[PDB]
Amino acid sequence: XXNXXYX
Ligand SMILES: *[C@@H]1O[C@H](CO)[C@@H](O)[C@H](O)[C@H]1O[C@H]1C[C@](C)(N)[C@H](O)[C@H](C)O1
Ligand SMILES: [Cl-]
Repeated sequence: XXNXXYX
């Protein structure tokens, strides 16, 4: 991924 979250 690379982005983060949290969803
Ligand atoms: C998400 O990124 C932050 C900042 O770099 C780290 O401090 C954190 O430890 C990291 O969270 C981990 C734990 C989690 C949420 N279970 C996932 O595995 C993520 C990808 O990594
Ligand atoms: Cl991500």
